Amino acid sequence: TKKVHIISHSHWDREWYMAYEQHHMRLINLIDDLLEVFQTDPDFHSFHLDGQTIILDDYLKVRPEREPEIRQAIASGKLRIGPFYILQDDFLTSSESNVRNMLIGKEDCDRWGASVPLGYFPDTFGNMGQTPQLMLKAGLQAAAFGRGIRPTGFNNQVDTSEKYSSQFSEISWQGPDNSRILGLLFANWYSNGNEIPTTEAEARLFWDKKLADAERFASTKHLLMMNGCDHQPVQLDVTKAIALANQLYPDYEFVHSCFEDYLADLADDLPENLSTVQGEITSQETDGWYTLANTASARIYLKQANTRVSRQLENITEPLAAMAYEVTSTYPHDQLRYAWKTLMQNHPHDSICGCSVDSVHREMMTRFEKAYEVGHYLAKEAAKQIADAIDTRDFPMDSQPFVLFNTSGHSKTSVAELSLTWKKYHFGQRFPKEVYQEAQEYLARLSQSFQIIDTSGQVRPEAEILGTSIAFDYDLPKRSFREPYFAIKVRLRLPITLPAMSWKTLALKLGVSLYDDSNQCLENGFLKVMIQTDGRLTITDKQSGLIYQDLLRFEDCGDIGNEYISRQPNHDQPFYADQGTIKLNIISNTAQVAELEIQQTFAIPISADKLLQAEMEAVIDITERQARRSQEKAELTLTTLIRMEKNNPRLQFTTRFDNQMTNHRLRVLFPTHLKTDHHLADSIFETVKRPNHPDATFWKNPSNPQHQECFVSLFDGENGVTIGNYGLNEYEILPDTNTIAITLLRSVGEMGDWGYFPTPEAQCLGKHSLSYSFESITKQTQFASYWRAQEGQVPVITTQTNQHEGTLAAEYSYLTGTNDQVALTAFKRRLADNALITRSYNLSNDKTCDFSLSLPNYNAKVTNLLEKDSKQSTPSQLGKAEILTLAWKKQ
Amino acid sequence: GLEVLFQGPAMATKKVHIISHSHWDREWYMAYEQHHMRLINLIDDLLEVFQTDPDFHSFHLDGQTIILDDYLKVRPEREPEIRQAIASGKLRIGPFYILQDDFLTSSESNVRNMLIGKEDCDRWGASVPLGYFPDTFGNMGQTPQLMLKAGLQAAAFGRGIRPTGFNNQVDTSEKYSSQFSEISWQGPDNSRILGLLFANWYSNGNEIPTTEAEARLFWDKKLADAERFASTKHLLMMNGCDHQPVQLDVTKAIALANQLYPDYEFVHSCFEDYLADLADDLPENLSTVQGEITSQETDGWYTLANTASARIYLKQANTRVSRQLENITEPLAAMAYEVTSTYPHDQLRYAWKTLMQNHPHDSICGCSVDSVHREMMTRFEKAYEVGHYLAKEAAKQIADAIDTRDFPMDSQPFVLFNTSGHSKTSVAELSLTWKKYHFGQRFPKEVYQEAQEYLARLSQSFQIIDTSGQVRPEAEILGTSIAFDYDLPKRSFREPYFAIKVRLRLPITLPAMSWKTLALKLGNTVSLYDDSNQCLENGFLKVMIQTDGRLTITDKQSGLIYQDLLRFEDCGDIGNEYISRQPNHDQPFYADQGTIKLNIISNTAQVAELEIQQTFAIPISADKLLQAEMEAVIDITERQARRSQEKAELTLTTLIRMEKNNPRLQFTTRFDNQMTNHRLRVLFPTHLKTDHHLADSIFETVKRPNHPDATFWKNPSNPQHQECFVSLFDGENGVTIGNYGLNEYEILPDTNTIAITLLRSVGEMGDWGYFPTPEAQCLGKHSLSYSFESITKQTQFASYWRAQEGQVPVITTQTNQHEGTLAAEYSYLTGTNDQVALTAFKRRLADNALITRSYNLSNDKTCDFSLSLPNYNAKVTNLLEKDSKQSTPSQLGKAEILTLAWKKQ
Ligand SMILES: [Zn+2]
Ligand SMILES: [Zn+2]
Repeated sequence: TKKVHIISHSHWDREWYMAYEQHHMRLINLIDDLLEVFQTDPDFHSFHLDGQTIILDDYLKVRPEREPEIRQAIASGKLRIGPFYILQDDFLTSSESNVRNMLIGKEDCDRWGASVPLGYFPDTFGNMGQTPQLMLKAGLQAAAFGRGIRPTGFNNQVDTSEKYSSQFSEISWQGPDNSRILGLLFANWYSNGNEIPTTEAEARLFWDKKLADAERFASTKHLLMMNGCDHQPVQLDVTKAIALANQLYPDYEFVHSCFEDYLADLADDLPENLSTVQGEITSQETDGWYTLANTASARIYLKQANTRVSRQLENITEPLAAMAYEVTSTYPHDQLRYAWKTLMQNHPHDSICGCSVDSVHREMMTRFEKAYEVGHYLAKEAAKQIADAIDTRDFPMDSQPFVLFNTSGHSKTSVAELSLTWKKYHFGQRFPKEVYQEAQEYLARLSQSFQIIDTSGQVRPEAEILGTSIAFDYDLPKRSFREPYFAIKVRLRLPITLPAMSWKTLALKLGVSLYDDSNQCLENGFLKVMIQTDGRLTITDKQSGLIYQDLLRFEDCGDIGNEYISRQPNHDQPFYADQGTIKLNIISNTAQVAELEIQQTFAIPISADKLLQAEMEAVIDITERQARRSQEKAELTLTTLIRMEKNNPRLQFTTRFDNQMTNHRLRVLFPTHLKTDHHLADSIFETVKRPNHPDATFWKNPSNPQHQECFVSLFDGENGVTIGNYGLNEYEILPDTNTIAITLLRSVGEMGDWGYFPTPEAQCLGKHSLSYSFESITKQTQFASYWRAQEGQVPVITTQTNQHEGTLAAEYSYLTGTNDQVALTAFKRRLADNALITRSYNLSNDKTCDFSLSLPNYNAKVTNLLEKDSKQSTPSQLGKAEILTLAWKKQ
Repeated sequence: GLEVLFQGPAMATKKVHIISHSHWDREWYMAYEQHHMRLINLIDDLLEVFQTDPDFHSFHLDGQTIILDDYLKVRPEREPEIRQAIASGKLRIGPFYILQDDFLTSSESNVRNMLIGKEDCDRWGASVPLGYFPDTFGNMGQTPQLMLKAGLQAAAFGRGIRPTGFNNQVDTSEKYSSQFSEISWQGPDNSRILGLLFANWYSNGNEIPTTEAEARLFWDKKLADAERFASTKHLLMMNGCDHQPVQLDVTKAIALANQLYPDYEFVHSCFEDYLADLADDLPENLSTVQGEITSQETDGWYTLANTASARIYLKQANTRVSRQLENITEPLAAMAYEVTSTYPHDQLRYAWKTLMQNHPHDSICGCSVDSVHREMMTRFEKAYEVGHYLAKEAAKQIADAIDTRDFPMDSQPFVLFNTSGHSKTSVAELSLTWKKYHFGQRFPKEVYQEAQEYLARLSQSFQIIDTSGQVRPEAEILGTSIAFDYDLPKRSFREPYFAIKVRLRLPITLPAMSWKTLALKLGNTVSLYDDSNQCLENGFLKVMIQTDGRLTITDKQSGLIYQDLLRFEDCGDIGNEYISRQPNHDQPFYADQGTIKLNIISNTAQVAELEIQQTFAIPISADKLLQAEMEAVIDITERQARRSQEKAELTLTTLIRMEKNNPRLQFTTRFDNQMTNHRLRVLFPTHLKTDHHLADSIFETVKRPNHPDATFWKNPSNPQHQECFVSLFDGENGVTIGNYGLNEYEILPDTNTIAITLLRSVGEMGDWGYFPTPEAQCLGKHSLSYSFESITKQTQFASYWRAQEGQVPVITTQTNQHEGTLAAEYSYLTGTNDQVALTAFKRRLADNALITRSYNLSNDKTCDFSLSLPNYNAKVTNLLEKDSKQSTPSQLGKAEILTLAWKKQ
């Protein structure tokens, strides 16, 4: 005797094959229909709103007058909401974003008065390894998902060579930290109970199939029927359907249910023989063609923009505002929430994955700009608040003080690129022309040289003055009208080391190079970098002695696929930039920094052939496509700026070009020839270990694209390579040579999936600039290479202030006790009480480590990810893959 | 004390009304969010001062209710506090939603601003009885009528009137001079309102000192400045400025002022109180200003009229969304209500609020930074999508209720709608779905093959029939194809299919606000263009394409001949987003002097499409000096920059479309702009003998001189604003040029040439600093649409509504064979008049009455008003849709705007 739980739902992709507003208007219809059916049908139990609270906001933005009816429907349990804000892509949103989704989701649920105790990942294109820890520490003990695993027959014997097979639709999901949750697999998809018939003959055919399908995998008598699908209207006659089903099947108890009741029933009946699945679930034991992993390189410009806003909020704005609270006794919670919600409107999977129509991705760019602007405003305000409260009296009156901040979790060594204001010539009531000329005359008369001093008056000899100029600028005072002026600007380079979460005040006053042109060699204490005749690099590690030849190869291939899936044409042969025309240009060359440009011009097919258009129009599966690249070629010019800094082991690259070719992919390759069968990728709160070969038992796709956050690394036990990136979230390991391949551009012409949706802007025509890095590592520098790749995305922050008394010291470290193996991801304050919150995680899944983090004259208390206090004592060590959130209060 | 037993004369006092405010441009020299965060600071400071200073009376929130929404979007928890501040009168709000540019927003948009503003004010429970135009770059001539019929009797404005003292003889030739800062503003319909001029700007009372020495200097100047122009003892001191923070110590400043000046009563005041005091003390008669205020009597350099051609792509987008909402979505939904008993009020409000977020003057004027205008494009898309969804739904609701049983089962019915206020004759360009091959559980490829085989085996021809089964022989089948498509049912899952699509043109005439049902089925002479002659000819016009690509057009009715029409002129522009400046000694480049080629696109008896293509070399940019002049904030009039020596080829392609029974010749000019700091115009030399011209303006065809005022004007150019058209008419014959979002024109008076601006490319914002705006160069592809019609006395007014309604295509939708309550052919209104424009056809929120709005296309003559909706009775309402007690007129007064509510009989 089975219990058949019918859960009515709609999987509501916020924006996808139509612009947001087209989906939005149909969402109004859905909720209108729900509110009406709650009135006309007393037996309609509930409706699951797809796990995302944003739906409620979207509805009320159009029908604000319906707020009381919405609140009532939630209060009665007829609308089952959240527990998330949006339904993300796990891998393409930042580690912090994965938590903020839950923080905002919970805030919304608390406001409405109800939640659903189920992490909801119905459609997610691969599931992060840390889902179990992320759920447990967000007050959730279960997650439901539809992708990444294929249920083996609940029928078959043990064997168990298949790591990602499951007997049942219920699993014990274990993460790298040993956290365990219930994994509820939609084994028959989230549409298995869609459109239940209300007439006998049709109902019989439907239920005989559906019951058998669910029983094939159920570990209990509780069968889950998901009554909904993508943008599915509510089934208005579902009560009639359920009543019929009960009449037709005396041995089955059909009930209109909800996820909370379903989990309750499961809890009572779950057996002890659930399959365990360990870590990330990314379709490892499939044919590899439909992982949709190539969303990582769809519209890379979106991922770059996301990275910029994420770093702004997490690593600049929040840390500065957290510290500024000392001065102001306030922290901008409302403005930050507004910025975070704006950013996360770009985090629904179809949005960030770049797998929607053109209109959707144009709208996303605007959202990125808005969230950035808010974060940028708040960061500048916080930095000023601190600087204006620093005791800057040690600097002479004929100097211009400025404060430099490292807002990251470890020591930051860099050559900071600065533009400081030396003098302001205000417009007043004069003609701007007169004021401009006065500034010109000051510079014409200037005979002294600009210098950088510390509080002791000591000159920093390593600073390099690059030039002076006049530039219009303005100030916006808090208590008076705008103030326009011409500024005398001083452009300079400043080598500096700043400890974690620290500031240093300096001031501007009046008072053998790295590159060898005869050798075409960039050299510092760490690396010797030989630019080859073909533009590729030979890099020698000066500590280990290891030599890497033919690094930095640019590779252009055909792509006849879509926004989800890359497909190289049959017989595709790459075009290599190094086989074209090579030119070298020195941009700068001092003892502190060298910048070299390597330029290649090579001919590539301008497009795909005409067959592609026919194959897309006919909705031909990507694996069957016969289209090739065009015969006609055009010259593509790549320019890569290589930046070496004196005391920096990390070599920085920026590759720029104007893309005027369609249906192709550009990658940069780093062949390592390292002896190892695995690699390490920056994933959501974990450095996840992955095989270099996909599983040859199941895998058919000639490629194995994988997701990364800030870096990917190969390491043989003593030596290795770490490649960092900025918003370049797709990599591949080429196992024959252990080459790291980073995707810089992927251009396609259609969305893909269920139909033909032309997306010409997915071709990514126009200018691009991609940044990435190389570091050669040893056992001793491995973990530092990982936080450098993460924290290297965040520049030294500067702000100017005058000479004044102050309550703050001119240099200060807000925290101490850094560990190479311990990443810092959050430094913020708590909404409830303004307590300082930190979040750290173990960069290893294999080893515990010391946890030394300390904020001077604060005590730490352990919280969960939602920043609610736990009973756990503060550890002195981190477990494998542990994510530790701490609230800090004055001693 | 001693004055009581030895009394002297009772002395008069002045009353100094200090109104604290902030003029809050929503977005401008920074992105919206940068201004938005500072707005949070302003309101935060305000709420704090209300709690700490009992003497702080009120703050004027810049006449725009959007500010409240913007604040609460960030601090939704402050709603109770905001409500209490409004209820107590400490925050003075609206009466508008936003502060628009008048001329660059649609006629209806100018009303919707007031409708939404009033709605917001009603929700909050307070308003301010003052139309608010503090900074508007030109004030529309209908402001007095628009205010009165939205229940407002006063408007405040800052630009375009020169107040003279009470010490000098008024000069009667100065139409835009005033004696005082208070005027009677009289509109073309004879409506009068109180005009409140910011004679000393809206910043005259900014940052009032709180220390005696400085306060003396301040007030000695400010009092004299205000008294100079005040008609009463009541002096207006505006305590604020652009993005000005609240003056937290204004109470102290007012207290000090009261101590220092015994003869002056300083009070922390508000506009409502100021207007009440004026009602008591205003003289019975004030200087009259008649009509539009556009800075006619100035040097013409700082009118900011060239905002009309800044980022023309914005104006085109705005026109598209405005037509979508006003003339497609609203009319369809209004009619669909008869079938469904529901109308999408909430969704329409959302669409309108979204669109009007692009209507603040700095937004729509194109005079902000690059980030702002990128954000605006997203808002236009959003508003359009909402309107487009609702129109499609409404058309389907109507079609599904039509009795389509007269059509045979082997045919595909479709309904054609004219959603405009007059008869619509056009050649509809259609793509109909003949058959659908659903995916089901098959591989799409197999379904695709089945559709292909169907088309391959097709032996019959497609035809269009009516309800009597009669074939329409004028219809032209252009082709058939297979296209992926999908349906989104109300009650089930998406339905993908391959559709057999039939592409065709259908000449059709549809009465005003009407539909007609036809069907597609299968069944069994002299072209308009003569290539030997290079001549397009119908019954109205003979159009000879000259060897140089300009046109010679002969009006076949009147015999008049116009040579050398359609000249494309490229000039330099070394100005900014506000002001166009041609360099010293600039010589135009003409496309007709380049390489000319001609291409026949289509040519039948019903339609001919010709492309004239010119390639001509123009300077790629301004010279190197312009950058230095921008960087040093050199005034545009003093700039010495010229165009670059280096040139590149610019290719223009203009598609000319002539239709058989259409007097209006349609033009679409396209090109890829890759040159900076230039202006492209199209010229129509008329040589018509007339000293005035007529432009489509806000609910009026405004009359303007062809020469600017030489007593004052120094600018060599005289750019003017237009909505849908501009016209020259000599009393018997004329020319009407229509446009689609090309809102800047100029009349060149020596030849009476109508010049339409197609592109203006500049590299900085302008105004108070150097704000580089590379995207204001408008690089990339452009497509501009406009029209020519030759008119007589008998066709003048029809040429005007054709230019307006010709922006709106015939609407179509398909439906199957079914019973229905609606007739297959129906006219929803009758009693059209060439002289009466229809601008609104919508429903009212309160009771779903059908609202119509019409206006008189003449400022000079009355006309009959015949509008009738069968099955309905009308009563007169104001612009805000509030019933009046006025009887329905049978005539329209000069420039009258008439709003009616219709209810079933
Ligand atoms: Zn989805
Ligand atoms: Zn303004």
